[PDB]
Amino acid sequence: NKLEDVVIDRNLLILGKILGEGEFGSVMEGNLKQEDGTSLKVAVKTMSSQREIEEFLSEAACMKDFSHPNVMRLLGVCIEKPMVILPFMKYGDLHTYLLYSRLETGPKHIPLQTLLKFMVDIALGMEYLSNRNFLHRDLAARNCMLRDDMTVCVADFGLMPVKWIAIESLADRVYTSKSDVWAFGVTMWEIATRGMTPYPGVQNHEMYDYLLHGHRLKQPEDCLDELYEIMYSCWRTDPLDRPTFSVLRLQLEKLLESLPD
Ligand SMILES: N#Cc1cccc(-n2cc(-c3n[nH]c4cc(Cl)c(N[C@@H]5CCNC5)cc34)cn2)c1
Repeated sequence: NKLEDVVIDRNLLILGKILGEGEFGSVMEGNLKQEDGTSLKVAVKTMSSQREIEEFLSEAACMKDFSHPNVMRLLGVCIEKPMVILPFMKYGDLHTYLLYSRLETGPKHIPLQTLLKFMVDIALGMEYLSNRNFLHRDLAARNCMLRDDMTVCVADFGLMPVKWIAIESLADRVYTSKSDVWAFGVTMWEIATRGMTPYPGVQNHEMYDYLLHGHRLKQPEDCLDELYEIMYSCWRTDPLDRPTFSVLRLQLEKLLESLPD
């Protein structure tokens, strides 16, 4: 109905350079002019009936009413394939941030307190979205962004990463919150391994069988048994046995409490 406020005129937007090309869309830098007269740096992510366009912009309306420190906000949508206008993060994605942390010019040895704080951030975000019954469908360290206060916020939620998908989705083609829990365990594995590609030595087409024989992601070298238990709880065969994002968040929070400053 009156939810046309999600639509923003193209005249208020000024596109720039390509910061990254995918296959389902591209991400460009841009400036957004506002009612205040000031302009902000924004990322514009590009992308057949009038019933699916409505669903895209309505779901977009829900995302526009979301407001959580660890969840990205939806600034708007232009219609010139559609274009999704979100805030701009100078520090970039956590995956590249960790891989850079392993290099000398980048960050220093990121301690387990900072890694765990990242995981707690993503846990609070995904839990916030779970309480509102919103599904991410694409959760990875590449899709988690770092903010100006060095906090991680979830992104790319709404409407291959096979190694991030759960068995029930690989087989029954059903996607629930527990599949997002699986993706959260894989993301924790990434943050602990600081950017290692999941399931080394196993190609993308062998995933299901590999998981159908009970083989999950192995424990990293420096990882702790508590962290690997938290990850392993997410990769269980039956979603009912998997923990919820609230329980996971509290677990990681207490584990971070027990560590020296
Ligand atoms: N050179 C370079 C360089 C340097 C610093 C930062 C960036 N940079 C920022 C963004 C970005 N700002 N706000 C976003 C919102 C979403 Cl939703 C997404 N989604 C992505 C699609 C899949 N992976 C995430 C990205 C952004 C993307 N690049 C580039």
